[PDB]
Amino acid sequence: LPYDASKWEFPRDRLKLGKPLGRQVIEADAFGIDKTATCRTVAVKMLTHSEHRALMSELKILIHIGHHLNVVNLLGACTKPGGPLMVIVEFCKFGNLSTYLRSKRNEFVPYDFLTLEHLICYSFQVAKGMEFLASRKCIHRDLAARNILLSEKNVVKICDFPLKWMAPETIFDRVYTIQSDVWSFGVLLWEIFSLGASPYPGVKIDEEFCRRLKEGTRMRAPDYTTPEMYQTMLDCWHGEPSQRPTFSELVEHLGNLLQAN
Ligand SMILES: CCS(=O)(=O)c1ccc(OC)c(Nc2ncc(-c3cccc(-c4ccccn4)c3)o2)c1
Repeated sequence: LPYDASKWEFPRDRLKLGKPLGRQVIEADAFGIDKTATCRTVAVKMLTHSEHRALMSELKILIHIGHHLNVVNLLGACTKPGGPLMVIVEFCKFGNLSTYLRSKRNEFVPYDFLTLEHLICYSFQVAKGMEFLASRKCIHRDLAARNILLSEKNVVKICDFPLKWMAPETIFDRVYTIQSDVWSFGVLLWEIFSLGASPYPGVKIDEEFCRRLKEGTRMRAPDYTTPEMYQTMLDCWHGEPSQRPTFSELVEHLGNLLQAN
């Protein structure tokens, strides 16, 4: 796929590497990455042919997908010979949503505390992010609170780059579709309104779990849910993928719940 260096290429000498974020992804300070005379903290993914290929692929897909507030956006890349391949994306200061919500378990009240407004807001933003990804004809496949990051001003962003999150048709037919992401989104909702719990608490994930799931067994309401939010989870977990809401419908609906809240 093409790479427009004019548009995306960023000088390696304007990146100052910092602390690692994981397995390599590092914090860095980038000067002028948005064309203003500012220093900004960014996240850098860096590096076999196989692996060079995988990272370039990721870069070209981020370019193909393009920009939305509720995804972790591409900012630039260092691809020119004479240094490591580096893919530069937005840095999300508060880390992943699951770990963050767990840390606020004692700092939550329904109405620096989290509130229902915050949880419904995060839910709404992820749905908008997914509506966007669907319109670019993407499928996420691993839509989970650990893959949502929290940035400043309560902006949440989907990482675009586990049987407990999988739709029944995905387990039983290896099917990943956008409607199977809607199922996962329901599990993500549960994660939000449990403030970062693991889904299916105490339940062993075996052939019996899968059986009960195909049969219609579902998680009970999590501790901090509204009844409207639990109903939405049940809707996302419809056994017939075509009877699940679409992401556009979830955006409209969560927007109404948010606006009403
Ligand atoms: C790396 C684990 S994390 O996603 O929870 C995380 C932890 C701390 C963070 O900041 C203090 C962030 N912030 C962040 N901004 C961007 C990214 C990012 C971008 C691409 C890949 C990864 C990554 C690296 C290793 C494992 C999972 N994701 C993170 O992480 C994320």
